[PDB]
Amino acid sequence: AMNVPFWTEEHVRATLPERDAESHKGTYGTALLLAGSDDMPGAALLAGLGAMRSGLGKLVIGTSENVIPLIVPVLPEATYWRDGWKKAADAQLEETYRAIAIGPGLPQTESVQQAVDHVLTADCPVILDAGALAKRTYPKREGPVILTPHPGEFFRMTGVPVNELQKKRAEYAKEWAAQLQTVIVLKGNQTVIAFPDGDCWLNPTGNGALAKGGTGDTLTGMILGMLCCHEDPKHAVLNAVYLHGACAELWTDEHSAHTLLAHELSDILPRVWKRFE
Amino acid sequence: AMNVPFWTEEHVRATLPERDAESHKGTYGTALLLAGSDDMPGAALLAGLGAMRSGLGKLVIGTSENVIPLIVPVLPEATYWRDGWKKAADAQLEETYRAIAIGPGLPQTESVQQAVDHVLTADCPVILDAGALAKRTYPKREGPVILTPHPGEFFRMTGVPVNELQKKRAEYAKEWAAQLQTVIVLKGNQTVIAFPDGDCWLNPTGNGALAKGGTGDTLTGMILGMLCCHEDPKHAVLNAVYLHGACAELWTDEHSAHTLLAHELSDILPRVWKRFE
Amino acid sequence: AMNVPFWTEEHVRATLPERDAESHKGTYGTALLLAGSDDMPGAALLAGLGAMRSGLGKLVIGTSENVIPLIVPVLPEATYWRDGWKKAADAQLEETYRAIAIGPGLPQTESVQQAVDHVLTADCPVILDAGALAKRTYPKREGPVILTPHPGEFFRMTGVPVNELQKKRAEYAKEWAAQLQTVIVLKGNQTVIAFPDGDCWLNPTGNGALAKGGTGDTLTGMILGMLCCHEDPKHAVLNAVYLHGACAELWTDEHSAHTLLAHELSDILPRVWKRFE
Amino acid sequence: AMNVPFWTEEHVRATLPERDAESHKGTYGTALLLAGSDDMPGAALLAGLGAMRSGLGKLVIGTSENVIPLIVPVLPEATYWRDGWKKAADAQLEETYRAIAIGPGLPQTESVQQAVDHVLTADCPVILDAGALAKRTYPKREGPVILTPHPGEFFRMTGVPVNELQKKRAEYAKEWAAQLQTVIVLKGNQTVIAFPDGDCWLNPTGNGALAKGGTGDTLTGMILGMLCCHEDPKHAVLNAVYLHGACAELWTDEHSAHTLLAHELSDILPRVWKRFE
Ligand SMILES: [Mg+2]
Ligand SMILES: [Mg+2]
Ligand SMILES: [Mg+2]
Ligand SMILES: [Mg+2]
Repeated sequence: AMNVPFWTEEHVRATLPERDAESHKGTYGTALLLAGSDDMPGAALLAGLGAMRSGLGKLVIGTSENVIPLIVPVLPEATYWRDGWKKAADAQLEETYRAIAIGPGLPQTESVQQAVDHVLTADCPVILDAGALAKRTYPKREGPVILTPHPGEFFRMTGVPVNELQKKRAEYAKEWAAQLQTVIVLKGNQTVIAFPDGDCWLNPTGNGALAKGGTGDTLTGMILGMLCCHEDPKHAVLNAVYLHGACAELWTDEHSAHTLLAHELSDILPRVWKRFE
Repeated sequence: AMNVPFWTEEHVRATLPERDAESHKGTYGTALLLAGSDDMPGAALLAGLGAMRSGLGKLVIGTSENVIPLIVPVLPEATYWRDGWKKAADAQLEETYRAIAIGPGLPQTESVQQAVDHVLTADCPVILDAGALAKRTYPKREGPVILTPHPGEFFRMTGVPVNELQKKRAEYAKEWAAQLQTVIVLKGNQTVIAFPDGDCWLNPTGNGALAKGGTGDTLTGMILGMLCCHEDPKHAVLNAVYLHGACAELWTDEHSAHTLLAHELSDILPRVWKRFE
Repeated sequence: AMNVPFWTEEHVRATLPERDAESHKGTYGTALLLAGSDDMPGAALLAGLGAMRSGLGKLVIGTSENVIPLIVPVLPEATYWRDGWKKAADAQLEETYRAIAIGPGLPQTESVQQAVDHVLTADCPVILDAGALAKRTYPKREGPVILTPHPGEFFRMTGVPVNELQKKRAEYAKEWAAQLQTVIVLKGNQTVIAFPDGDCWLNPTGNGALAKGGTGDTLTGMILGMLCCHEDPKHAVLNAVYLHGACAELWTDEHSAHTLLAHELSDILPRVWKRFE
Repeated sequence: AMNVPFWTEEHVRATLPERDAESHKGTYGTALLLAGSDDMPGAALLAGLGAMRSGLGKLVIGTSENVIPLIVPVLPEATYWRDGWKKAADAQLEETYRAIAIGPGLPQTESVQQAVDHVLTADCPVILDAGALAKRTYPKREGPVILTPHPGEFFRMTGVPVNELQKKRAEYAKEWAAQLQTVIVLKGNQTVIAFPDGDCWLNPTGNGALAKGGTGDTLTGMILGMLCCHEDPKHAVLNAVYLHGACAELWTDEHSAHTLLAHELSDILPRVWKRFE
């Protein structure tokens, strides 16, 4: 009813970055991923793979010590900050990162919020997902804050019940992005990308193959990596959400939508991204 | 001699569910898999992969603590109930599941039967396989109980010797499904699917590539996932058994039947399922 | 100079077994693999994959406790006898196996020889490889003993120096198979398969892609599995050696011979075996 | 400005080795890889895969004890020297190796330099990378020393700031290869391969897909393996750098350059190498 525009293929093609011959990994930046706990380990692998697939230069995974050995054989290109998400509860980060994500596979605790508060004093874009999503406010800072809730997490954040939210998704997402002064990626069919400056878009890609555990962890990583290779973080978010959906669409050409596993979205992205170049 | 009908391709096509665009993982439900022990760990990975491939929304694996790290790198989309199958011996489940499977890679012990008794107080379909199969009776409850014995396990359950069973497979399977008031999937060439209401079918798919360790663990998971995406649990069982066999048939087109590994059935299912859509 | 015949494609085609529809995993038997130590773990994975790919019904891997978790994610279809190769030093096996292999990734110790002595009291074919190969004699027993030395191991076994061996490979292999009353698979280009009854063949397949660590561990497993699905153990050995080589030849059609990894031979076998059916 | 020639396809084709039918793994030699620490484990897997893909006969990985289990499931063909890189700080090597690499995933410490000093008393080519790169001099010895710095590591080695280095890359690389009497592979677009005898080449292959963590670890392993199968170590270095780049070029034919993971370069090398045969 607000006639929110779709972020279309033309917009993706016009905004995806080049990876020029005169580049080194420093050009594409170091991301930090604060994810994975002994109790929810897989989220770190999913987000890690998403991030490294998505154009960053280096990835540091601040996961629980016992999760590290589960990532290495699948993603030997990542490096680690041992118990990083826990350590971040106690002190500001000393290292400079191009972008930070926090939350996948983390519990919904006060200590995770202390880590969030410390990460927000860095000067870079920050993504909050999953256990890092809470009812709270955000400090004025350098760099966007990007929240990636599903409708239940949106309810947790705002008190808008899911059954009311789903009637006016873009209207609520826009209202709350403005109130919180954060980007809100409100997941679902026609995911809403609402910006604090009032810009808002709908995502046209994806299908029900995505309605399964782990696909949002993969998306968080994709956003994290795209923030490292796009100069404009708005375009990084929009392109990540778009390409994530497009990977599910490629899957369903020859595979049943009931059968996708989230990690495969990362495996598909190389060929899908090429098509938009 | 009872002229039991085959569950044919036409029946599969008519009964497989859609995965609509307006869906979220909640629509497709959360399964619980109680499987894998330090001594038989692989069954949990096989059943877990089968289940997540088969249309569920979320999977919780209640496996032994030491088995968790063996699953994560292969199936990072699963989450865990640490020592769940052991914990279930002591108390009713507090969480609501769309469907439950118990037994793959579990020992044939009294404690496993205590877990079975507790799981049966939930209101959902329950599958019993492998170490959860015993000579016993079943309480009247909400939701079907689905037993998946090979002939040796059927003997354990009923006292019908294997050499007598194999002469009259459907007759015995039907008699015992009625007596126990459980679904019985009696494995073998022309697997029998006998329902407590007296309906009975034969499975027409599969071949000797399936006669190797682990393929039944994969089937248990497939049934578990299909119970989450079919409204009619009878159709979930029949389609799982059918599609499982059809994956072996696709394998033998270009691969020797001596060489299949069970996990590959899960890897094949995406393309096989698409063909029946 | 002895004009030893090649075991040709025609012989392979004529002797490979069917996997009929009326089969269960019991038909194809349970193999035991005693392999892998904390210090040489990979051999157990290589031999395990080879064996399960090669037509057995079930595989029990008696490996060191710390090696088990390294196998599971890659070969979840195997089951385990925890510290089996060590336990076998102390007592006769209580379980019946269709075939047994011992040695890959095991140290060349007296305790490994005690395990060999205990395994030889079983009534089944037994393969000795790697650390199980020693200068020794063999008891009269039911079932063939199959030794799989490379030339250096042959020297260890017999005192024939490698430089003399390599001049008269089939003559030495035949002489020693007769003296020991064991099958000897003497590895190398034109691997020699010498039988204690004086039959002897050369293998015509393979290439230098096989001249890299691990390819013999894969072969041991292939022999183990083929012993489970062939009625004639002589044919199992000959076909395993043949098909192993044929997998390397398929690799070199589109890949450099310098670049093969042994586990890939197992991955290739499904398609190669189909061609000989 | 020095008109440094490219090491071209013609030069690669003319210098790559055969793998003849009359070969055994001994012909192709045993490499030692001293890499991977609890804090940087992935480098050992990347370099290990690179090395085993690159024509060696055997690989021993002297990595930290806790890293071993992370390598095995992916590279079961490798064997181990438990805590080898640490042990090498204390004593000369007792075993003979065809080639040695040290440094990927190792900290920049004095103990790593003690290991380097001990490895240099062996008579074989030695590669120093990553944490093994330091400001130092090198003893006259049998066998080349090959340093593989990125520009920041070159600065660490020489005191030439990166912004000055990048203006005159070949001039600085040549000057320092001569001064140190080491081979210097100075990474970047148009990687420089400078020899202590004053020969110098530019690498013409590669693209920005390589500007991501781990691709240099993969290169170190590729050089290590190629040193084992080339008689001329100069040609081994040049061909490794060339083929490494060529793998990235093959990737970008159908995949976005933003999306490559380093381990995939190893997976691509089999087909790329075949093309140059
Ligand atoms: Mg989520
Ligand atoms: Mg079973
Ligand atoms: Mg051997
Ligand atoms: Mg480096």
